[PDB]
Amino acid sequence: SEESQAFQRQLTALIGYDVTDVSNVHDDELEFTRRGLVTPRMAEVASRDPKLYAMHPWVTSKPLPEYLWKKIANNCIFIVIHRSTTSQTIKVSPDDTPGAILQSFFTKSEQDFVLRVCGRDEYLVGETPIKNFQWVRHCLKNGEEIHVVLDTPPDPALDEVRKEECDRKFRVKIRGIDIPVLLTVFVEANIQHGQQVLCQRRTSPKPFTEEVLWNVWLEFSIKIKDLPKGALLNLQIYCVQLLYYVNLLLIDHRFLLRRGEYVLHMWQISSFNADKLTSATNPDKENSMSISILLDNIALPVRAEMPNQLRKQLEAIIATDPLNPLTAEDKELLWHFRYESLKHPKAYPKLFSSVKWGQQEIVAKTYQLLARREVWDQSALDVGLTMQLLDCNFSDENVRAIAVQKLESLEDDDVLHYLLQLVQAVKFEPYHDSALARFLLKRGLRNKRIGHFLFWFLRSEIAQSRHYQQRFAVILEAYLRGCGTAMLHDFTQQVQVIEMLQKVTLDIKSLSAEKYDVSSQVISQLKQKLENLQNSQLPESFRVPYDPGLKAGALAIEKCKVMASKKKPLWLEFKCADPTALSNETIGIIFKHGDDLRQDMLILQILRIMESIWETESLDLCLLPYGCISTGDKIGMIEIVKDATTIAKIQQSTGAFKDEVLNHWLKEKSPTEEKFQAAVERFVYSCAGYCVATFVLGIGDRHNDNIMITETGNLFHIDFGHILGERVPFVLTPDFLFVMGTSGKKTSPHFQKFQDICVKAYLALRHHTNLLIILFSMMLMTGMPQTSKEDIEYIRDALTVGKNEEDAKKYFLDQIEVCRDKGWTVQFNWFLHLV
Ligand SMILES: C[C@H](NC(=O)c1c(N)nn2cccnc12)c1cc2cccc(C#Cc3cnn(C)c3)c2c(=O)n1-c1ccccc1
Repeated sequence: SEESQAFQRQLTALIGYDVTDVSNVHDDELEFTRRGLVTPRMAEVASRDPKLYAMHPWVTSKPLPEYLWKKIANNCIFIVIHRSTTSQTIKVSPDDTPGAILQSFFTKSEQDFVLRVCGRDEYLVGETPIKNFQWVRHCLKNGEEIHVVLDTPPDPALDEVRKEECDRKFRVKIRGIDIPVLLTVFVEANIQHGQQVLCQRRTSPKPFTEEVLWNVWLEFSIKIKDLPKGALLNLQIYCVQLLYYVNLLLIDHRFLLRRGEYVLHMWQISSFNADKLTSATNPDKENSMSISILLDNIALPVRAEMPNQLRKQLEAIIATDPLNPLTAEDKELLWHFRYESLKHPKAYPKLFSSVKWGQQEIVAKTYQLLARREVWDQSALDVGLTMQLLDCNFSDENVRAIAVQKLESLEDDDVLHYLLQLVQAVKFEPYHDSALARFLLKRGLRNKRIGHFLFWFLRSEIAQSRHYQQRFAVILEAYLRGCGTAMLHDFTQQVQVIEMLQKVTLDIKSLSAEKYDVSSQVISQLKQKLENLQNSQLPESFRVPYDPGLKAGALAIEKCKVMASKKKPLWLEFKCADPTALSNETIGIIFKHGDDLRQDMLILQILRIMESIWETESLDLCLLPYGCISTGDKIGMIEIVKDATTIAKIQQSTGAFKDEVLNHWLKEKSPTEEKFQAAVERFVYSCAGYCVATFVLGIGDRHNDNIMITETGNLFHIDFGHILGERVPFVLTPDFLFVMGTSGKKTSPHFQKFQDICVKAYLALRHHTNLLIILFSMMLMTGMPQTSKEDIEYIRDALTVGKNEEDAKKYFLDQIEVCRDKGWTVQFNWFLHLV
């Protein structure tokens, strides 16, 4: 069909990679996967409700927190409903549905009308009490009135989906290696299963020539039958240093033992990270190192009661943290008493890490154990635990599948919380098709909000990671074929605008080097390029990728500008295309090159999780995880927080610092004394929040230039990629303390409170130690370009694993005192080392 080839062309532009391309593939797993993902696509497409899908209501089954109960008048909530002009405030109890409140309204075609939010693509619809809608909870947190506009439901017609159309020892021959351009070298051959080396053979050393030929059989001690599925033949070249690596799945996607002539182009090194695991080969055929190999070698098809001191010992092991490495003794015990270990869900990661995966007999027994998982099946979903099983330590389908099963019960609100980290977790899958990928796919097709971010998270990786672009593309394509016509058009708009505004960000950066500030003619160039794009190619309105509720429209070219930090990022402002919008405040977007934003995304997604945790223990520390989306290599977009400045500028209104300046800025920006005291309170929460959060994540030691505050006193850290690219545990400088009214070594009402909020928040995180450890662990492995055990075991020390709550109270309070004793020392030292 000529239609499908235009559609397939249409798809490739949205993805930024061609899945039909067969240049860098030596098997058809990628094609097999595309075929495979039709069934679950079409199933989910078929079973999804037209109406609710179109309106995509954002709701939660969670309780309303205490702090939001206290913000309510008298079991009564004021909703303001709008026509084309006039409006009426309605009194409503939190437990009313959108239908019930609609019935109550018309008293003052009833089922032909829906309560849309004013200024947003956000509907308050469906059998959910008004309190359970996220937009309502946002309004209640902020203390803003809840404004809606009655109008027609969106047409499901628009979400139309296009109809689609041997006991033999294993051995490998190393032929040799080959590269055009450039010591002693050898080829190391590893058989791995969940970064666990089963056997290793090293080829004899030879001179480091462009073409090194061996023609040698590396014979292993593992039988062919004993190879487990998802076993990777890891080939690495050495010289005391590792230079190149490549992987080959010894067992393929059809359960067949891999055989035949292979020539694999290798990835160069820039110990462990996600990129090391990829079955993909280097696409750059001209520069890269190749290796030639040959494979010829066949499908893969009443208990006595525990002692006290053993159950003790077992329960000890299971209780410990995920980074706690298991002794051989621990694993033998876990395995021997596996049927008892199966009764404890929190043993599972450890228990499956105790399996000999190089023994068909043991693997088979392992599988008999998973058949009797009534305990797991009935266990309350533990997300942290479920993540552990999807990390790099487990490369077994069945094991990994029980984790994915447990995720099925996640509400859409919770999926979003974890979606980024769950996309990154695909890097740990051994095969392109996997229960995880299908889960992602299914949940995105079910809910347009999840679908939207999924698009951007996959695309983020497709556009830079050569190690994983092929896999993510196939998954993305799969989603795009099911999301519907209204979304397709949305994404096309979005991607065009993004690519447009990237060119400008890059082109403007070419015009002025890091060496000097903004030029007049460069500003003149800027405002012409925008004039040009607005008039020529900018669409009338596009959806904001970091906040898909909001639709941005026409540029405020007057209000646009460019900074001078040598990064030279843009600062764009747009009118909101929605005329029903309550305010005329712009939509502020910052476009920047030269900064890796994948890091920022992950840190922020963790912040959002830390807030969700705190909500469960009746706490809100006014964190501000702004919108941020990596769009390509070193390029992304950032949400501009309105009425916000940096702590640095406040101080400069060389390297001299005054403690009071911060306090005076708040007095200046608050009209009323009450609003000053409200903002001083917001500062104490937000400071404590960011103090705790950054301490746990090992990123507290920032420069003032990297910290900001809103005019309403909401402090919030920024530029997290910068840190991950004489010390203090976190920024709690003398100015921050002067707001609280304490100076030197003293104490006051707000400082005594600050400390109450810190510890409470800190100990709340410790209640989810295991979750944060795994998210943090995973962040390092999938977020950073280059990671080690020493790094990962920081969070262990920062969360003070295996301790009482009072030693932890002590620890953190000591950390406060360290900040005070140092004062300005560290802030000062940046200027000193700069200059
Ligand atoms: C660092 C600061 N960041 C934010 O404002 C901010 C926000 N609002 N949301 N957000 C979310 C994540 C990260 N950052 C943020 C910031 C960014 C920026 C980005 C692009 C261009 C310019 C500019 C400019 C300009 C124009 N003419 N002249 C003389 C300077 C700027 C800029 O001036 N500032 C800045 C503001 C106040 C004091 C010091 C610097």
